[PDB]
Amino acid sequence: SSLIRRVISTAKAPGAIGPYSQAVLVDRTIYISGQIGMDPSSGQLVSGGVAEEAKQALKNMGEILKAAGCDFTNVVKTTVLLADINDFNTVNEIYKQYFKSNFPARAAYQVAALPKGSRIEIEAVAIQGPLTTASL
Amino acid sequence: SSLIRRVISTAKAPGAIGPYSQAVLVDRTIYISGQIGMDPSSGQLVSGGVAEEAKQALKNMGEILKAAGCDFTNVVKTTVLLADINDFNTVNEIYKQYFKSNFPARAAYQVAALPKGSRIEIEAVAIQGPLTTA
Amino acid sequence: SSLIRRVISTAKAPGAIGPYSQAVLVDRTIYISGQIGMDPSSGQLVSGGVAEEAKQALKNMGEILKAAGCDFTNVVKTTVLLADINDFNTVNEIYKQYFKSNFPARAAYQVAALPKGSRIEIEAVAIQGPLTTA
Repeated sequence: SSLIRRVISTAKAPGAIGPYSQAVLVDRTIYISGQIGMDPSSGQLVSGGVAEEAKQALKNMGEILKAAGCDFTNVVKTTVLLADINDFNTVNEIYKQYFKSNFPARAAYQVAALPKGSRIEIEAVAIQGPLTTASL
Repeated sequence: SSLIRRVISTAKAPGAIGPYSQAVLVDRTIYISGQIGMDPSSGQLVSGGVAEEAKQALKNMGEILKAAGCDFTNVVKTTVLLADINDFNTVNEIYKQYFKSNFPARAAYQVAALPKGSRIEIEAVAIQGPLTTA
Repeated sequence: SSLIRRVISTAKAPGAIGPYSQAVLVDRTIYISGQIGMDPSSGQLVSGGVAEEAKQALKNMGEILKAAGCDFTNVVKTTVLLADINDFNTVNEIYKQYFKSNFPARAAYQVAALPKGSRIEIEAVAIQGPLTTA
C-alpha cells in the first residue's frame, strides 16, 4: 500500500538553499518548483530581463525533468507568472522552443513581485512515462 | 505500465490564444487551463464586467469538462484569480450557480493583471468518474 | 474503476466562509485549500501581522492534514502567496518549524491582495501515505 516519494535534486539546476526541493516525484506525478532565470553556477539571475530569464528558467526546468527520467513532452500543466502581462508575446515565443507541440494546460497572470525581482517564474506538473492516447 | 494522456479540445470553448491546450487528461486527473470570459464564437471577452465574465468563464470550463466526460461535480480544486479582491461577493454568487455541493478545495486572491485585461481567470483540477462520495 | 472522493472537514481549522471545502481527497491525492491566519473559534484573523498569520495558517493546514490521516511529511507541493515579498525571510523561518526534510516542491510570490486583508495564504497538495523512498 505504500507509494514512493522521492525528492529530485540535480546540480545542473540551481540548488534549493531552503526548505524546498527542486521537484518531488510521487507515483509517476512530478510536482516541479517554480523556476526563475537563475544561473545554476553563479546563483544569480541572468542579465537581460524577461527573454534571457525565460530561456534560463526553461533550461532549469528541463534539467529537473531530465533528472526524473522525463523531458518537456511529459509536462501536463504549467503556471507562468509574469512581472508584466505585456511580456506574453516574447515569453510565448521562447516557451514554444521547449514546449514544441501538444502543449500543457496552462494558467497565466501577472503578479505583484517575484523572488529576486525576476520577470518570470514557471511551475509545472509532469507525469513519468510511458504515456499513450489509447484507451488500451 | 502505460498511462493514458490525452489533450481535450472542444470548439464549444475558445481556441487557444497562445501555446496551451484547454485541458489535459492523464490517468483520470484532468488539468484544466485558466478560463477567462471569452466568447467561443467571437474570441473576445464578453461585455459587462466581472459578473458576465465569470459566467462565461464558467460556461467555458463547463464545455471543457463535458468534452472530458465530466461535469462540475468532478472538480476537486479550483484557483480563482481576481483583478479586484472586492469582487469576491459577486464572484461567489456566480460560482455557486455552477458548483453546488461537495465544493472543490479552493485558492483565491487578487493578481496584478490577467490575459486580455480580463477581470477573472479560473483554473481547475477535476477527476474523471465514476466517483463516489463518502 | 470507481474512486471515492472525500471532503475533509474539521472544526480544528476555520470553517469555509465561501463555496469551498477545506480539502478534498481523491485516490490518495489531497488538494488543500489556501489557508490564512484565521482562528477557528473566532473566525477572525489573528492579530500581530504576517509572522502571527503564517504560524496560524500553517497550524490550520496541520489540522486539515491530521483530519485526513496525514502530517506535514505528506505534503509534496505548496504555494506561498505573500502580500509583501519582503516578508519572505520571516515566513521561511516559520515554514521551517513545520517542514523538516524531504521538502515539498514550492512556488512563492507576492500577489496584489488576499482575502480579508490577510498578509499570507498557503495552499498545498499532499499524498496519503505510507510514502517511502524504496
